[PDB]
Amino acid sequence: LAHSKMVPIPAGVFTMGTDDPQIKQDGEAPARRVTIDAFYMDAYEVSNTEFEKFVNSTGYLTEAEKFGDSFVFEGMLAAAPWWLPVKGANWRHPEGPDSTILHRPDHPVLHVSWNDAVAYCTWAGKRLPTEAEWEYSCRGGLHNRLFPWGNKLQPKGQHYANIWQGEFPVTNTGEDGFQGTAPVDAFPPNGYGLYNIVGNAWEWTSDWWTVHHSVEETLNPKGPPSGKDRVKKGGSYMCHRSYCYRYRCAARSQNTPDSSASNLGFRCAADRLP
Ligand SMILES: *[C@@H]1O[C@H](CO)[C@@H](O[C@@H]2O[C@H](CO)[C@@H](O)[C@H](O)[C@H]2NC(C)=O)[C@H](O)[C@H]1NC(C)=O
Ligand SMILES: [Ca+2]
Ligand SMILES: [Ca+2]
Repeated sequence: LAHSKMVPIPAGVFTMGTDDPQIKQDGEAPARRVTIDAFYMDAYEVSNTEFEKFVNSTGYLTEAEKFGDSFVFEGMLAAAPWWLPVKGANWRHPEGPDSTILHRPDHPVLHVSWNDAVAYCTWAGKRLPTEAEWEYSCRGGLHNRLFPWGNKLQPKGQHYANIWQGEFPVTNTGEDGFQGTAPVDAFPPNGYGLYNIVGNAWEWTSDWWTVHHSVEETLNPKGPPSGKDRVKKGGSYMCHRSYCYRYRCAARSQNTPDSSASNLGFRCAADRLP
């Protein structure tokens, strides 16, 4: 296993957002041309094993552990009725105090806040990616496609990401092989070498959230200078076309930086190799 390995994301210009927004309220539009300097991106979401190395080294107590609760999806035992604040849910206990990560060491770490993610990435000699870096990386060298791999959800009849199949939120058929999370190295990589950049766990980025974007061309944009929520990208194992079509690279959502949930993790980026 090399679950902290990074890949080189090449310098380029790309179209961020879309002029065919699917969730207009989220500021998916307008499409805008963005230039990104070469940098490195983690191939994988940060796993439980990798986060444990951080905690072993630093003693870091996550925000969920200090608050004493975190959000858990009802189906696997609030923003929606299916999100419950569960006492004692945290990265080591993803569904509550009598769940464990011992059988899922290579799954993405969950119940990590934006602050927890920044602590980890900086400890590792890295940083969070910006939303633009994240989206560029997600798109994997393709232009104006829905998904990292193109426009078909199941190219060649194959599952390419861990999302929901069935009737959400009542029945997840596990058709794609995973009801909850999958190992961080599951499913094919995209054109840049990245795994589970859509689906599996949501991923924090460094940007403050806004829905107001200009069509002006930008270089290495960092998002707005202020805000209340940070941007998360990529969707999770919970997403479905019928409710929550958020497993597209252009999709975007937010949470307060001290938030945590059982479908939200992260990966790191770096200017140079650590
Ligand atoms: C985090 O630290 C724990 C505690 O030291 C590690 O677990 C121990 O590892 C030693 C050395 O391999 C084993 O002999 C013990 O059986 C383990 N003890 C316990 C309490 O589990 C753990 O391996 C470290 N985690 C990572 C990812 O490096
Ligand atoms: Ca699934
Ligand atoms: Ca993901």
